[PDB]
Amino acid sequence: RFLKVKNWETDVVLTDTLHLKSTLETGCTEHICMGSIMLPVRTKDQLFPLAKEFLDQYYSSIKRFGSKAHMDRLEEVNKEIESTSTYQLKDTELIYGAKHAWRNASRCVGRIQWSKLQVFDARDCTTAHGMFNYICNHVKYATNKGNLRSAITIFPQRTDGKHDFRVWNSQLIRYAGYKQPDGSTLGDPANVQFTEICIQQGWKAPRGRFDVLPLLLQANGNDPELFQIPPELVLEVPIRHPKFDWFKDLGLKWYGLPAVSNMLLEIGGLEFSACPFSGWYMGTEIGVRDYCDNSRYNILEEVAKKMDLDMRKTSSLWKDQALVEINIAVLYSFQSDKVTIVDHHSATESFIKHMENEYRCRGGCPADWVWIVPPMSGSITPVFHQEMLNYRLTPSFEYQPDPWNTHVW
Amino acid sequence: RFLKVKNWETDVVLTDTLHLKSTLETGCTEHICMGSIMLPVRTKDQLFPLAKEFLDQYYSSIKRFGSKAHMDRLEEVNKEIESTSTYQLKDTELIYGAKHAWRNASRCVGRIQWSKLQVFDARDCTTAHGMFNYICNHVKYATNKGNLRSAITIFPQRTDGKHDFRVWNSQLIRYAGYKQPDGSTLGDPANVQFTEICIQQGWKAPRGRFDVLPLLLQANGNDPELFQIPPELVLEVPIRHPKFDWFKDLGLKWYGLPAVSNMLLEIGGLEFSACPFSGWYMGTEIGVRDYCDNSRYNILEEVAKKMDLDMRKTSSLWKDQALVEINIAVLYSFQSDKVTIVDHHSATESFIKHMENEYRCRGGCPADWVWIVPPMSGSITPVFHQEMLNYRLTPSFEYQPDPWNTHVWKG
Ligand code: HEM
Ligand code: HEM
Ligand SMILES: Cc1cc(N)nc(C[C@@H]2CNC[C@@H]2OCCN[C@@H]2C[C@H]2c2cccc(Cl)c2)c1
Ligand SMILES: Cc1cc(N)nc(C[C@@H]2CNC[C@@H]2OCCN[C@@H]2C[C@H]2c2cccc(Cl)c2)c1
Ligand SMILES: C[C@H](O)[C@H](O)[C@H]1CNc2nc(N)[nH]c(=O)c2N1
Ligand SMILES: C[C@H](O)[C@H](O)[C@H]1CNc2nc(N)[nH]c(=O)c2N1
Ligand SMILES: [Zn+2]
Repeated sequence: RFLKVKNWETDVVLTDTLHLKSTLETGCTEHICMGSIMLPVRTKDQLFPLAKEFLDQYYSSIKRFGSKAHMDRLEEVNKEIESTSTYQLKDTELIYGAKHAWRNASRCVGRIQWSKLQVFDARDCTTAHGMFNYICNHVKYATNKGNLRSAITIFPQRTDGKHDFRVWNSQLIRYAGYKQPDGSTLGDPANVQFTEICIQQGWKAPRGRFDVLPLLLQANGNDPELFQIPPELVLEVPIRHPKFDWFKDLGLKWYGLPAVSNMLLEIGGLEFSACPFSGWYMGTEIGVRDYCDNSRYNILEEVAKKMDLDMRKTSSLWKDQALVEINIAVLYSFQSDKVTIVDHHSATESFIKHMENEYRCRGGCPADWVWIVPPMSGSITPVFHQEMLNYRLTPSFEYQPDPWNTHVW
Repeated sequence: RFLKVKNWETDVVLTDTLHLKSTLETGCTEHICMGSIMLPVRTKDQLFPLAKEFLDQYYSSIKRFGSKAHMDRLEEVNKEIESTSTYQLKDTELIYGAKHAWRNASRCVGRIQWSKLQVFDARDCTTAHGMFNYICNHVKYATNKGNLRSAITIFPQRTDGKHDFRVWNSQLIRYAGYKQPDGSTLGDPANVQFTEICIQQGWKAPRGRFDVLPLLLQANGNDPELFQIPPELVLEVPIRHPKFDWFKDLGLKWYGLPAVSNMLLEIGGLEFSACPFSGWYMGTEIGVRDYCDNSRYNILEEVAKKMDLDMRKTSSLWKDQALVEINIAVLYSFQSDKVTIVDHHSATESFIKHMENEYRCRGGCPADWVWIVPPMSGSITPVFHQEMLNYRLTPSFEYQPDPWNTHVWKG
C-alpha cells in the first residue's frame, strides 16, 4: 500500500500514496485485469458517511480542518439528512466538488486545467425550457467566439430517482445519422438511434450529413422535450489541408465545442444526473476517431484514393499515411479559424507535467493509460512510457446508460 | 462465472470461462488497476500440485485424461519428487509446455502461430561452450536464409537456484551501445550497461553504430563466458525507402531475427531460466520503438530534417509524418530482401481471428491490451476496439531480473 510508478523513457520514479484514499471498485481482481473494459436511490445511512468524507476533504482544502466552522457544517448536514433524507451543497462546496470530479477523472488527459473551470449553478432550474436556456448560455460562454473556456452547468440533484434531470444527448453538439434504402449510413452512424428518437418526437431532419442534432431535455422525470440550439451558437469548422487543395472538396466540417452531457456528477453522496461540461478538443479525437473509425465517418479510403497511394497491400501503410494528413488538416483548420484546439503532442506533454505536480502536491494522480495514450502515434508521446495507476476517487463523473433504454413515458 | 468482452467496432460479444483456470496474481486489486505497470527454489510441498495440474492439462489435451498412462505418469512424478525434490519432463511434455506458454503469453500479438514452434531440447547441455553451439544452431535454423521459422531452445532447469543456466543478453542478437564522454551515445542506448559488461569480460568492441554484441553465457551457476556469434549467421537488412533515395544514407540497418533470451519458462512447476525463443518482427517494433523512442536510436529529427518538414511546431505533425515514412522503409527493406516481417495491420487482424477462435475452442484468450495495441496508429487497427481480459495461465513466460544484479561471482 505504497506504490511506485516509473517512466521508462526518463527513469523518473514517483510514489503514489493517494490511492489509499481510493474508495470505489475498479472491476479488477487479483486474478483478472479489466483495464480495457469500457464499462467494468441512496438511503439515509449511506448518505452521511459520503457527506462527511466530502466535507472533511473540503474543510481540509481551505485549511480549516477540525475548526468550529467545519464541525458546525457537519452538524448542519447531519440534521438536514436525518430530517429531509438528503441535503444541499453550499455554492463553495458545489464549485469545489465539480473541480475535483474533473481533477479525479482518470481518463482525462487535459486535467492540467482542472482548477480553471467555470461552474454554472443551475440547481434552481425546474423545466426543460429553462434547461435549454441554461444550455445555450453554457454553449455561448464556453465557445467565446473560438477562445474556448472550460465550463460545467449543474442541474438539480437526484431525489427519489423518479424525477431525474437528464440531457438525452451524449454531447450538446453532435451530427445526425440516418440509415438509407441504399443500406449505407448518411451522417454519423453513432447517432442513428438518437436521430430516430428525435424524429419520432417530432424533429424535422434536413435529411443531411452534418445536421446538428436537437437537444432532448428531461426535466424533473418528465417526458423529454425537443429544442434546436440556435445555429448561430454552434461554431463549426470547415476542414481543409495546408497543402492538399482537393481536401476541402471532401466537404468535411466539425463543431468546435466538445461538450459531454451524459455523465453523472457525484459530490458528497449527492447525484447530479444532468451536468453537461465542456473544454476543448485534442485534435486526434476528430481526425483519428470521428473521421477514421470504421463505424464512424470512415473516410480513410476516400482520402487515400485522392492522395494516389498504393491501396493494394496493407504494408504500404496507406492508412497510416492518410491518417496523419487528415490530422494535420484538422489541426490546421481549427488553428486558421482561431478555434482553440490542442494536438496530442502538446496535450500529453502537459499531462506529464500535471502528473508530476499532482504527485508532489497531492501524493498521486489516478490515470487510465488505455484512454490517456492517444489513438495514433502512441509511443512517440510521453504518456506511452509512463506507468499510471488507475483508481476511483470521489467527487467523480460516472457514465450513465442512455435514458431511452430506461425511461417510462 | 462468465465474463463478457465487447468489440466496439463490430458489437461482437465473447464469453470467457478460461479465466477460471487462472492461478497467479495480476498485481491489480478491487481498489487499484496496475494494467500499465511493466512489472506488477520451490519445496516438494508447492511442487507436486503444480506438477499434477500440468500433467492433468497435458493428458486432457491428448484425450487420455484418467488413462493408465496418465495415472502411471502421476505416480512416477510423485515418486521422483519425494525422492529427488524435483522431476524431469518427458520430451512430449516439454514440447506441449513450451507451446502452451506461448499460447498463454497475454502480451504477444503473434500467437495465431502458437502451435507451430520448433522446440530444441537442450536439457543435456552442461557448459557455456555447449550453450553457444546450441544457440548457433537455433539462429541458423530460425533464420533459414530469411524465411524465418519460430523456435525455442530449452536449457537445463533450475535446481537449487545456485546452478542456474542463463543467457545474460536480453535477446540473442542486439547492437552495442557506447556512452561517450560528451554524454551522447554511439549505437543503441538500451544496451549500454550490457555492452560495458561485455567489454569488461574482455570483448574487443569495434565501437560503431551497429556492432552485434557477443553472447555472454552462464552454465550451471558458473560465471558467464563470452562468445562471438559467427557473422555469416547474423542476417541483417540495410534500411532504404521506396521513394526517398537519401534514406539509405542515414546508414541504418537492423537484424532480421528477434530472439528473446531473458525470460523464464515455467512448465508444471519447473523453471527453465534459459530458454531463448524467436519468431519474426512486426515492423513497428523496429520502425516505431528501436528507431524512434527518444531513449533509443532517436532518428525522428534527422529524418524530418531531410524530409524538409515544418519542425517549428508539433502541430505540423512532423514527428508523425517522419514516423510513418520510417516504418514504410523498414517494411519495404525486409520485403525486398525476402526476410519475413509482418506489418501491424496484418498482425492485429490475424490476432483478432486468433482470439476469436480461442474463445470458441478454449473458452478464452488472456490478452494485455496495453501491449497488444501497436505503438503507432492504434485505433486504425482492430485490436484498439477490442476489450480484452488479462490473466495468468501456466505454462508461462515470466520476466526475470538481469543476472548481473543477482550473480554470485566465483572468480
Ligand atoms: C479543457 C480541455 C480538455 C481536454 C483537452 C480534455 C481531454 C480529454 C480527452 C481527449 C478525453 C477522451 C474523450 C474520449 O476519448 O471520448 C477526455 C475524457 C474525459 N474528460 Fe476531459 N478534457 C478537457 C476538459 C474536461 C473538463 C472541463 C471535464 C469536466 C469538468 C473533463 C472530464 C472528462 C471526463 C469525465 C472524461 C471521460 C469521458 C467518458 O468516460 O466518456 N474534461 N478528456
Ligand atoms: C512468430 C512471430 C511473432 C510475432 C510477430 C510476435 C509479436 C510479438 C510482439 C510485437 C511482442 C511485443 C514485443 C515487445 O514489445 O517487446 C511480443 C511479445 C511476446 N511474445 Fe511474441 N511474437 C511472435 C512469436 C513469439 C514466440 C515464438 C514466442 C515464444 C515461444 C513468443 C512469446 C512472447 C512473449 C513471452 C512476449 C512478452 C515479452 C516480454 O514480456 O518482454 N512470441 N510478441
Ligand atoms: C460506453 C462509453 C463509456 C464512457 N465512459 N464513455 C463513452 C463515450 C465514448 C468514449 N470515447 C468516445 C465516446 O465519447 C465521445 C465524446 N468525447 C468527448 C467529447 C470529447 C472531449 C474532448 C475534450 C474535452 C471534452 Cl469535455 C470532451 C462511451
Ligand atoms: C521491464 C521489462 C519487462 C518485460 N516483461 N519485458 C521487457 C523487454 C521490453 C518489452 N518491450 C521492449 C523490450 O523488449 C525488446 C524485445 N522485444 C522482442 C523482440 C520482440 C519480438 C518481436 C517478435 C517476435 C519475438 Cl519472439 C520477439 C522489459
Ligand atoms: C476496448 C478499449 O478500451 C476501447 O476501444 C477504448 C480504448 N481507448 C480509448 N481511449 C479513448 N480516449 N477513448 C475511447 O473511446 C477509447 N476506447
Ligand atoms: C508504461 C507502459 O506500460 C509501457 O511503456 C509499455 C506500454 N506498451 C508496450 N507495448 C509493447 N508491445 N512493448 C512495450 O515495451 C510496451 N511498453
Ligand atoms: Zn487491472
